[PDB]
Amino acid sequence: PINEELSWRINKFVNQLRISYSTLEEFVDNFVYELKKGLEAHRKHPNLWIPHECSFKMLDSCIANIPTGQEKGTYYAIDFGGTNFRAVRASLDGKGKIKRDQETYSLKFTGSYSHEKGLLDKHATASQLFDHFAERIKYIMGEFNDLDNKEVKSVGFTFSFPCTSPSINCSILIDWTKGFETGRATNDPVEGRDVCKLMNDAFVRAAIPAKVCCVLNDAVGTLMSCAYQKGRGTPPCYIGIILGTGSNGCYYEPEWKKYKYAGKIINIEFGNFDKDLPTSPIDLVMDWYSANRSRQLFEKMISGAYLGEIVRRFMVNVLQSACSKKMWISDSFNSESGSVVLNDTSKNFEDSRKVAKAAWDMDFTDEQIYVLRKICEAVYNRSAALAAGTIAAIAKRIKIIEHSKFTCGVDGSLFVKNAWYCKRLQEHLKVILADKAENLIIIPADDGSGKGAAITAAVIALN
Ligand SMILES: OC[C@H]1O[C@H](O)[C@H](O)[C@@H](O)[C@@H]1O
Repeated sequence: PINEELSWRINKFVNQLRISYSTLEEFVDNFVYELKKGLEAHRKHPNLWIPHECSFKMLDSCIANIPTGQEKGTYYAIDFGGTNFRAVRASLDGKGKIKRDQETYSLKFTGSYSHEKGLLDKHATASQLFDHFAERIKYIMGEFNDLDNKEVKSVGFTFSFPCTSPSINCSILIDWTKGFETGRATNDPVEGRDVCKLMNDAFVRAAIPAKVCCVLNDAVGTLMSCAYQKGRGTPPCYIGIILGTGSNGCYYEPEWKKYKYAGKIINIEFGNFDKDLPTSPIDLVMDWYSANRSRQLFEKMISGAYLGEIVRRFMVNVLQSACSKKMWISDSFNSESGSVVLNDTSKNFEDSRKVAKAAWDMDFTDEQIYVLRKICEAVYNRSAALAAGTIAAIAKRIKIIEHSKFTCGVDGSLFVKNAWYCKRLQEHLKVILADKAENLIIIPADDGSGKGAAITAAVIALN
């Protein structure tokens, strides 16, 4: 039970974050419309993204051979998913089974102090990033005695960024997202260059006996892994969703041949959606402070690289002068801390006080811990609601041609590391799909980004 001047603030600011069922429907409609415009735009100029024609990049994956579940072998993969970089080793057993061995390192915290924060810096060169990839592949390879010999090892590469892929072995970086600016201020950029080559050169510098044989977006990797692990009689995987540091999805487009595609699976790049976004003033501020102003706008509303900060800025606006100096500090509250508050089962809300004291140095009153709950609910629900609409809209585009039972695989910290979020996304998704809700099967695909690169390396072997 709370002061009235506070509650008026609570009611006002949560209302900027509400999403009614009618508007969410318009979203699904606007999304589906934007999808066809992307397909038609791709038919006209398949090699070029003309953004005024469509916010979606609708990029060809060059994948036409879906996994059969029988792909066999052991392959290395490198999973470049964003702020963290993860190197993997995976063996395939010939049935839908995967053993996986993984080592997650960080790009922000390289161990240097130049370049402000990270290998993301405009002043970091391209060569450093790809060398660091080879450096960690070297270490994982030496550990397994696979490295020392002189016969070349093939490697799958998931590059979680919008790329133009003229082939499965060719991928040109279009635009950095998720806060990266690597090479933009140097003579050695990543943007506009073949990432397959840049990596193969990183192998060459370190004498590593490896070669990248495929480059794929992390969303498509999730789909590939699901298809491989697809049980007999279990419907096929036609959608891959990543809901994590960034937010994006791939899907199976039946008209792939018609609209001049080489693969069947399209990387939508829906993070860059810009039509009728239900923005709040904090959303304008977040975009303004970004390194990619006016791009990835939808992602800046719903992605996990951004939820904690949205909560914080809303938090400051509601409690007003009761906030500690650290409450005003940018990026004091990450999205993981929001997961704790939403998924708190302690009695005295003990766990929720800890994240508040840990981030802000405030022994939260019972009043203020109530506020942190509601502000976390209002923000996170907006992400889940729009995310469900996104899935449904993708489902509607497929079902327009192909209506049946099929499954959609979901990956990323926001979905597998947050029970509350996973509940809301599925709840909203059940509402939008209406009667057909039973037709879409949501299945978690943990580490689909990393497995899928390896499975793709296998399918190349199979031809
Ligand atoms: O990390 C998941 C998503 O985040 C960003 O939007 C990337 O541009 C996109 O390629 C990726 O699929």
